[PDB]
Amino acid sequence: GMTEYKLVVVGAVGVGKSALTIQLIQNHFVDEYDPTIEDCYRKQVVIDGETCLLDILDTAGQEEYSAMRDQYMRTGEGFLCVFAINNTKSFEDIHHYREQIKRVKDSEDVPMVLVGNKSDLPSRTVDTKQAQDLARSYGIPFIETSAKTRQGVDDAFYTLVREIRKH
Ligand SMILES: Nc1nc2c(ncn2[C@@H]2O[C@H](COP(=O)(O)OP(=O)(O)O)[C@@H](O)[C@H]2O)c(=O)[nH]1
Ligand SMILES: C[C@]1(c2nc(-c3ccc(N)cc3)no2)CCCc2sc(N)c(C#N)c21
Ligand SMILES: *SCc1nc2ccccc2[nH]1
Ligand SMILES: [Mg+2]
Repeated sequence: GMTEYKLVVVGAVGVGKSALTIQLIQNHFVDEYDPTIEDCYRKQVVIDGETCLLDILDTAGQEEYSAMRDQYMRTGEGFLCVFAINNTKSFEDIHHYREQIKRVKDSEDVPMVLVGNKSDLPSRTVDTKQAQDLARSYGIPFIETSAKTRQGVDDAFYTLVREIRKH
């Protein structure tokens, strides 16, 4: 029976969650993609010699702490916590996203990967060392990515699948 992996891509609006997901599924960089549209994607892949189905939720829209929104995010098995390396607030917001995940999953060891997106941009404001240290404190991997060039994209999602398998 082919295993399905439910991944949820989270992070501040504009960090590149939609661009990262479309790059993984369709292998192209979409410049303009409505910031309010939330959608699901599927991709069958082989990871470490095992065929599996990725079911990815590309989150969007306003902040909502309803019983229903909490139960929907509770269905996620692994979370890609994305920030943009050229926006310090998106990086500081990561503390909030992790605490919300920890709260709804009622667990301190939820499969998760920290992702620094837009590594193609020269206007960096978040130091790789600062991100690596935050990831160490949480005990999770840190993958730098660029949805524009495809740097680290397969690596970000496949790393999250491996975190779920071990868990
Ligand atoms: N240079 C660069 N721009 C990116 C990258 N990823 C996303 N963008 C741009 O950042 C903006 C927001 O991307 P989007 O995927 O809509 O972000 P979301 O709100 O997190 O889904 C768009 O103009 C994208 O083209 C990246 O890795 N590099
Ligand atoms: C999706 C997510 C979340 N989104 C936000 C957020 C913050 C600010 C803005 N502007 C937009 C969204 N903070 O956490 C993370 C995963 C776990 C849960 S549980 C739940 N009810 C969530 C919601 N909403 C969440
Ligand atoms: S829209 C189908 C769907 N719902 C999800 C929740 C969490 C992770 C992936 C998902 N896909
Ligand atoms: Mg989006």
